[PDB]
Amino acid sequence: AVAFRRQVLPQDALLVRRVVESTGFFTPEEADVAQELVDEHLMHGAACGYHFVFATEDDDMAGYACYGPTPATEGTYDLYWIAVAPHRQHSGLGRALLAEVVHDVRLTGGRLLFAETSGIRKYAPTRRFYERAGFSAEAVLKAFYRAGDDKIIYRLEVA
Amino acid sequence: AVAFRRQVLPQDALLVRRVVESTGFFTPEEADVAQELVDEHLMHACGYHFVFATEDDDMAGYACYGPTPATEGTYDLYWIAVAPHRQHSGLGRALLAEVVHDVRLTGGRLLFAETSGIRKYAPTRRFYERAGFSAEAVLKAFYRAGDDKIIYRLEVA
Repeated sequence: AVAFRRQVLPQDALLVRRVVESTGFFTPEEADVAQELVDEHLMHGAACGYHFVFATEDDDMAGYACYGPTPATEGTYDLYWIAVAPHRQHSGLGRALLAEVVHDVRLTGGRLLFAETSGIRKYAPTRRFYERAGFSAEAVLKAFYRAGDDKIIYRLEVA
Repeated sequence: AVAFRRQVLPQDALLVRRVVESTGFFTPEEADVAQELVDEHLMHACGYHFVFATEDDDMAGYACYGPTPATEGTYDLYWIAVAPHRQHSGLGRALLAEVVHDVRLTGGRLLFAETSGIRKYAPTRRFYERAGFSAEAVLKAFYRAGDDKIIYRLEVA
């Protein structure tokens, strides 16, 4: 039984870091960012503009999604990432976490949810995930991250 | 007698707001944001840089830009604003040239700029187009219903 929680607790910053570290898609610098967002929500609240949906089983965090409203826009949101622990990864939890983010974005009047990823081979699964969830590749910024590493911007119309 | 400066002084937060106010293009809250960025630089480092254009004791214009997080050599041009008495005199292009020079010197590769596709932003669009930027992406209805975001790309090296 997976439970979805939106309230950020003090235990979360480190639990998120461990989730992020278990996936292999986060360099230490990226895992630092992942944890910092949880801490800023603890040191401010909703004010930081970072929202979370944590998937838990017992006292363990199976995975989570991080998202927020896009600055200077009306009804546009960014999905920062969905991270699931390796042992809960072929469980449909990723799609469940995205469904919850979409529910939340719809409730606050959102029209769009954007996700950005890399165009390299390693990110092929992530792109499939987004495409299977109904996101459409709307923009490609060539060599955005580095030579040969393009940024692909995926769009999901929510309303 | 135009000079270029990059050290953020306490006095600049208000001068920048005034450059933004002088144009008559932005809301008082948009001017608030511009002033806030200058102030946030003074208190930090904060991820962005400035190039101020000045004629005598007055700020004629400025540019605000910074490195794109999580990229190697990608930069974002946040804002370039020139006062009405500096408009159409090439100060905007000159400020953009300074940003591009500073970005190239830090080993930068790309400079992106973003604007709206609404009627009011046509001059901004033309300015970037005239400067060598190419429209690489359009995210439809991005800022609000019917207001698309155009992402402009400038290869600097």
